[PDB]
Amino acid sequence: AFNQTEFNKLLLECVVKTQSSVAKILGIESLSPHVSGNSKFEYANMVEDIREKVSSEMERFFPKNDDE
Amino acid sequence: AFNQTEFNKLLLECVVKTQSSVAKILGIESLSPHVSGNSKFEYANMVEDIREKVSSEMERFFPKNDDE
Amino acid sequence: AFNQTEFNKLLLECVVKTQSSVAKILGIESLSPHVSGNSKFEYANMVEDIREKVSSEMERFFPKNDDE
Amino acid sequence: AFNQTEFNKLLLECVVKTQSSVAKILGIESLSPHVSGNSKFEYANMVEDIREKVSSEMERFFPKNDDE
Repeated sequence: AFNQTEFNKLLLECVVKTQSSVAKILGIESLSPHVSGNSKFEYANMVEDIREKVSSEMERFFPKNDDE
Repeated sequence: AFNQTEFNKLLLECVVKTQSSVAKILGIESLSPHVSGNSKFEYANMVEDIREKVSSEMERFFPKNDDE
Repeated sequence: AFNQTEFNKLLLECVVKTQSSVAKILGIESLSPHVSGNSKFEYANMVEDIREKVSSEMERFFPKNDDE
Repeated sequence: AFNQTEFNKLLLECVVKTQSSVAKILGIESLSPHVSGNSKFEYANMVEDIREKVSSEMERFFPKNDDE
């Protein structure tokens, strides 16, 4: 008897907790002295790149237009 | 013949292992000298912020009250 | 028409890639000078703790005994 | 009334955002001075190892040959 609900609860807790934690690790890493002056790892540049990636995948699976 | 059970096993192993690993990486990063004195990255502050985020998403999908 | 197969493919690629990457980040972070001599972040200690966590969750959902 | 669609949306946003963020954290960590000259953590070596892992799991669940 596979408990899909409990599996979903664990899955969600893990992925939400991981994303919230990784967002902080990304900010801390952006402040590291060995990437100062490296445009690729400037925090605003990273956030924009991540935003574009997430938005494009979301648009593939959950398009704003439900009748393309 | 898609093996949903084996897919679920891989998914769970990955997300649980990742979350357990990320929790440790977060602790190590909190101790980094370049974020000393930065309240945003103080470990207790980060943990509270993460806790609030996880709790709010869990309450959206798995509310304590099953008859709202 | 929700493409569950393509969604599953993206989900798996992401979680497997993330776990493989996080395993390396964990190793690099274990070598950081600010956690030298901190038993909590000694690599073998971290790996054992992670292993116990993953094993216990896997045993909850996919027990070795299929007739408890 | 469990909203599978909204759950899927949150799951996808989290895993895609996490993977995009972790890919950047991996690059920053590869540049860390304490792993200079350590072949295990050379960036190209890490990327190849990750690629092999992702490819093998993808081939297990979504084989290029649909009639083995």
